[PDB]
Formats: sequence, C-alpha cells, structure tokens
Amino acid sequence: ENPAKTREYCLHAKLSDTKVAARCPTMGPATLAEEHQSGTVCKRDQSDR
Amino acid sequence: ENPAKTREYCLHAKLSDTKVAARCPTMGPATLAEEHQSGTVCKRDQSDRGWGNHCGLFGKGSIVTCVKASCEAKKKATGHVYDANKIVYTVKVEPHTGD
Amino acid sequence: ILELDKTSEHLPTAWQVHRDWFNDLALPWKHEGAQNWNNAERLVEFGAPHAVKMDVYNLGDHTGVLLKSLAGVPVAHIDGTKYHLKSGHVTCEVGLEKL
Amino acid sequence: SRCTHLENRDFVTTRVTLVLELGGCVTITAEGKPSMDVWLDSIYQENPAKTREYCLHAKLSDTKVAARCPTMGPATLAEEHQSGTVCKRDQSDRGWGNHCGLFGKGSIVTCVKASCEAKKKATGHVYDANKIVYTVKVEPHTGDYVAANETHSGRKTASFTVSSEKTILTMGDYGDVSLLCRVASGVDLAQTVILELDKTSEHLPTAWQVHRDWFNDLALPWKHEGAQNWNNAERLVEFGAPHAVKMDVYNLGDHTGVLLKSLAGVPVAHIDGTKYHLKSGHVTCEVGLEKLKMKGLTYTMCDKTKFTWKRIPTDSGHDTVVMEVAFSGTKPCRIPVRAVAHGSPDVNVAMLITPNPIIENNGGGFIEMQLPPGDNIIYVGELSHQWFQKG
Amino acid sequence: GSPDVNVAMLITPNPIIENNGGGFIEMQLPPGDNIIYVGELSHQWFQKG
Amino acid sequence: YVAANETHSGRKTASFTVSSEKTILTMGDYGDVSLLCRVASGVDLAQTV
Amino acid sequence: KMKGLTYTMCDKTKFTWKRIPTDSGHDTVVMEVAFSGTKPCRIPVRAVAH
Ligand SMILES: *[C@@H]1O[C@H](CO)[C@@H](O)[C@H](O)[C@H]1NC(C)=O
Ligand SMILES: *[C@@H]1O[C@H](CO)[C@@H](O)[C@H](O)[C@H]1NC(C)=O
Repeated sequence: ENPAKTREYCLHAKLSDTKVAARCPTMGPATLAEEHQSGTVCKRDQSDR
Repeated sequence: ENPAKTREYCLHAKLSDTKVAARCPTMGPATLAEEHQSGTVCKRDQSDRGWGNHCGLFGKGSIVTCVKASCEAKKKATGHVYDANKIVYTVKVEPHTGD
Repeated sequence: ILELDKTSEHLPTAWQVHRDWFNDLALPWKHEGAQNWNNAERLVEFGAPHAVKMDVYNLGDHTGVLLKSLAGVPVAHIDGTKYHLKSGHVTCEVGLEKL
Repeated sequence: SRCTHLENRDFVTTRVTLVLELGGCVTITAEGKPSMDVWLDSIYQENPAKTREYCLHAKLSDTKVAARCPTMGPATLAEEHQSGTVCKRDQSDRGWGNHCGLFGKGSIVTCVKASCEAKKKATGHVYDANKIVYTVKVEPHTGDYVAANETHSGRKTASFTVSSEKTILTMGDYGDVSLLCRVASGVDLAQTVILELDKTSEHLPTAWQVHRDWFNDLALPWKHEGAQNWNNAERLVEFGAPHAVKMDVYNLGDHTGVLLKSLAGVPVAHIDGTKYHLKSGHVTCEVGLEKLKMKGLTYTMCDKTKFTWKRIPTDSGHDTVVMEVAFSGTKPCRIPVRAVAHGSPDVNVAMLITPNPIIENNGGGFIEMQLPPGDNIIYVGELSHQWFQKG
Repeated sequence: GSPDVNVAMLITPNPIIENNGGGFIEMQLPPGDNIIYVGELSHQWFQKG
Repeated sequence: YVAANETHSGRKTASFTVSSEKTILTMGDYGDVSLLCRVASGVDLAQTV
Repeated sequence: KMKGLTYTMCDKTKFTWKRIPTDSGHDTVVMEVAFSGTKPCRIPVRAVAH
C-alpha cells in the first residue's frame, strides 16, 4: 500500500520568459539576474561582434 | 588617464546568513533557497544520523549549508589595463647649456 | 596595474604586474559593475559535518598573502586619474640636423 | 545508550582495563551485571599558562628619516637606540641637485615606532600535567532511550587528575562502579600548544592544537607575556629603495590569512570561557563491576499479549539490532525477549547487549542485541519480526 | 619530587573519625623528603633509606 | 637603595617550620612569589649542640 | 610582574649623578641618579662598548 516515492523525472519541459544579454569584445562577461534564480536554464557563450 | 578596469579581486570575505538544512538517510537531498540566490557560498555533504539524532534510521543523511558572502569594505584588489590608443609616452629634452 | 586601497599610508599606490599571473590570483573576483563575486568559495572553509551542523569558517584577510607575492615587484604611481609605469622604454629617432 | 549516538564504539566483557578516547565510547558487559556505557567526556584546563604572543598585523607611526652627503659619515637618529622602533640603514646615490657638495653614495637611516594592531595577536598557551582535568562519564545501559540532546538521569561523572583517586559512582538502583584513570598514561602534552587568535571571531575555530616546535618556528614579530615591545618587528615591515633624502616604510599587511592558510591538517581545540579543551586525546582507565546490581530480577514476565512496537527492530549500524516496545499496562516486569534462527527451530540466539531487559512505570522499553548471520525471527512476547542478519 | 601524586601507603586503610574515636593513623612512605597532609594540617617528613 | 642598617619596603618574610608548605609572599606592585624550604634537608640537628 | 612597563621615558636632559658609576666588588657596576622632573618614568639607561 502506497510505496514511498523516490525521484520524479520530467518527460516534457514547458519553457517561458526567455531573456538575452550581450557585451562587446573587451567588456568581459555578459550577465542576467536569471543566472541566479531557481527553475531557469542558462547558457553563456561567445559571439562574433 | 583612467585605464580600463579589468577583474576586481576580493581580499577578505564578509560572511553572513549561515543556514543549514538536513534529512534522514531515506529522504534523499536536503535543500535551501540560498542554493539558488546570488551572493551565497554553499556546501552539500553527508552527516551520520541515527535514533536520538532525532531520525528514524542509522546511516548518512544529506546536509546542506549556505553562507551569504559579500566582500569586506575596501578589501578589493582592482586591476587596470593600458590601451595603446590612449597611453601617452612623454619625452623631454634640454639643451646642454652652462646652466 | 594592480591597485589596492589608494589611501593606504604605508603601501605603494599600485604595482605593475603580469597579465597571466594576475588572472592566476586565487581569490573571489568580479568585473566592473558586476553585483556579486565569482568563486566566493575561495575565502570560505566548511568544517566536517556533525549531525545537523557543518562549520562555516571565514579564511581571513589575504592582503598579506598578496603583499608577500608583491615583495620587490615594480611600483606604479597614480597621480589622481593618471596611472604611471615606473619601468619600461620607448624607441626614438632624434633629428640633430637643425640645431 | 549514549554509545548508540556515536559511530565509533567498542564492546568489552570483577575489574577491567580500558583505553577511553575523546570521540569514542565503550559498552562494558559482564555476566549477571547491568552493562555500562563509558567514555572520556572532555580533557581541559582552567587558564593554561601563556607562552609567546605573536603579532599578525603591525602598526607603524612616527617615521623619521636622516641622510648625510657622500663623505660626511653615517647618518643617525636617536630612535636607533629606542625600544619599539624598527630601523633600516642604507646608502643613497647623492650629488649636486640633491644639494650635496659632492657625488657618491650618501648614508640614509629611517626609523619607525612599530607596535601591534588591536586584537591582531596569535597567543600560545601550554598545558600542565598537574592541573589538566580528564572528565570520564558513565551511564547504566538500562532499557531507556534518550536522544544525544537528552540526559540519562543515571549518567554519572568522575574527574581525573594526578591528585585524583579511585572513585566510586553510585549508579542509582544499579549498584555502584569503581573507576581509576591514569592521567599520566594519557596525552604527551609537552608536544602541544593551544594556539589562539581573537576569541571573538564568529566564523573561526576558538583554538588550534599546534606542535610545540612549529609554534616557536613562526616568522612573525613576537614577545613573552606582558612585555611592552615586539621582538623581530622587521618581519611585518619592508623598507623601499631610498631616493635622495627619503626612504619609504611599507607595512606588509595583516598576516591573519597567512597563518590560517598554514593551519592545514591541524586539529581544532575548544575554549569555554576560562576552560581550554583538547578535542583529541585518551586515558588508560580501570573499571570495577563488583558492586553493580541488576534491577528487578524478582519481577514477573510481562503479559506476552500486551506489547506493541514503538520502534520496530532496526539495524544500529554496529553489528547490533535495536528496538523499543510499549506495554499497555504500567507493571514492573521482565520482558520475554528471544530470537530464533531459520535453522535450529527453538534455540534462543538473542545475545542481549541490554541484559535482563525490564519494563517499569515510564521506562525500560528499549532493547539492543547481537544476532547470528542469515534469517532469524525476533520475538518480544506476541510481537514478532523476521530479521536477515548481514555476513 | 612528583608534585601531587599521593604516596601515603596507609596501614590504617580508610581512616575515619567518629564521636570519641578514629583519630590515629599509621602509614608507610617512600624514602627522602615528603609532606604529610591531613586536611589543612601539614608536616614535612624525611623518610630513612 | 637602602643601607645595610636601613630596611627596604618590599622586604618580605617567611618562617619555614616543619608544619610548612609552599608559601606565597605578595611583592607589592611586583606581583607574588612563592617559597618552599625543605627544613629536614637543612642543618643536621642531631650532630649539633 | 614588572612594575612600570607602561610609563613614558623620562626627559633625557634632566638626570644628574647622585652616586657616580662605581665597581660593586662583585662583577657589576652600581650607580644612582637624581632626576629633576616630578614624573613617574622609565629611565633611558644604556651602555655602549667602544
Ligand atoms: C532534542 O532535539 C530535537 C531536534 O529535533 C528536538 O526536537 C527535541 O525537542 C530536543 N529535546 C530537548 C528537550 O532538548
Ligand atoms: C645608618 O647609618 C648612617 C651612618 O652610617 C646613619 O646616618 C643612618 O641614620 C643609619 N640608619 C639608617 C636607617 O640609614
């Protein structure tokens, strides 16, 4: 009767509120407040400017 | 004049808001909202638990601790970098007179 | 140009330091206008877990660690906004033919 | 049982010799005597004797410079004699335009009054084998369970020192136990300094158990207790290269982090006001069970039908099973506890670490036992529980 | 010598006072100088050898 | 400086009998000092009249 | 405990010999100075080998 739940997995993500920030070739790292929040995925990358 | 600030370093941390959460050996990971806030340091580890450790089972329980960590006032080492398009060399000349 | 507290009465205003070595300083760091320190872990130790404790320890002021690694290093003067090298050189041609 | 609270434990079978350690516990057992949990609770001293103070951050003030032209002999200051000054004597390239009459190496001297900055001291203390106290604790291994943050009302304490003597503790109803701990067989205290910093630092250890020679070997400015000036104050001051009639004095900054970085692989030590505690150390101690008594051997067995589990049989993580039962009456009772293998169909194999388990009004429900490997059934009257034992 | 170790090897073991009794004590001691104590009573003792 | 016929204020006196242990003398502003003189290892009284 | 480690140095100009440096008969030198200020002080004593 009612065995204990271990890990849940997610099969299909729901994505909302995309944001972008960028900087010029010597202004160091671009940043967003959403890098320091729960429930966000972020990527940091380099772009030819 | 005013060469570009590069990376600042912090020489002395100001540590605050040490928060702990822990769980019994079956219940998986302990958690804090700190772990996701800005300006925190955290560690996750395993702590021995048992009966009387106010816990059901003898084993290792997940523990997480997080400390809020700003820089101490005026304890910064700032770097600056020169620009070949704004640097000035100064050359001086004097006539080798009898003065 | 490495710069600490400009108001330090018993230190150089700055030091002329190598770019790779500066990027190898083992401390928490951030860029100009960034709000919070990268690698804040570097100034915090966690004491081995005890039941529902893990011990947050501030690893102290690293200023003297830096100054030992800056012993004998070339100074740089800072005349307000002007950041001056105190070692280095330039190549010139001097025209004597109209003296 | 306090010895269930620790993952370091041992078991021993009328007098017995033990080694008792900080961060260790022994469940003593004997035929027809109640078992006892015994540990070294603390090693400490009230206000141990100071050794050397060190300064971690110098304070420099009243800088003075004097210089002399290339042949007028050595420059001098009265401050080169005075106590609590750091000085450097050097040569300066002088000439005309520095307003000498001549070109060559002048003499320059610079001196500064060099104290130590407020609370920036590392202080050593050392233990005395004739004033150090070893606290040993004992509790009767009754059928009562208390948390780590609870206290067996039967928990009893003995303090050992070179002047202390073979001590008898009355274990309440469980008779009495005789204890003789040889403090001279314990820690080699001469090899240790209790290194201390600012005690008030919220995010640091109160002290460190450093080696004796290492504390004498530190390259810092230093003094013995109550002296008003610092030996070797050069160790926090650099002097610049001289320029004409000037030389710069550089304060080498706070060495607190330099020391803390070097305190790697070093055991912490605890300070409780005036009490300075070690957190590693041990004593050879001799225990006697001759006057211990089992409670309630005259009681009836409790009614086998009237038990319930309060804590189902659970592995302690030692080789022992632990459990707690609740009985519906309030009767003083023996508990009918047994265990039988899935093998020999009726032979009892419950090797109790809690011998002669008994219930009393508001006590006695807890039991600890060792078992043989493979499947068993544990029984506590009409309570039963199958048990696979590891092997 | 040893500044606090008790060396009073009592021939009268567990000495006790009672109303109108118990004041007498006999002991063996190690050779050389000692101090005997009976509370705040003290007495230096050179033992023969 | 006081002459041999003159008393120094901080002169402090301890009278070692056989009934005597480590004795504390308060040296005014100079703190405390303590003495234990071992009277049975002084003069050989049995040989002396 | 040392008395007076905390006191200021006395004014170097205000000393006079009351008993000039004298050989004690032991290996030591003894002397006594009179100081004309009223102050509690440390004495700025030193000696220099040629
Ligand atoms: C012991 O600690 C536990 C921690 O969960 C707490 O629930 C319990 O009330 C404590 N007992 C007492 C009275 O200190
Ligand atoms: C000691 O003798 C001297 C003379 O030699 C005398 O002047 C002095 O009063 C005597 N007593 C004291 C207390 O100095």
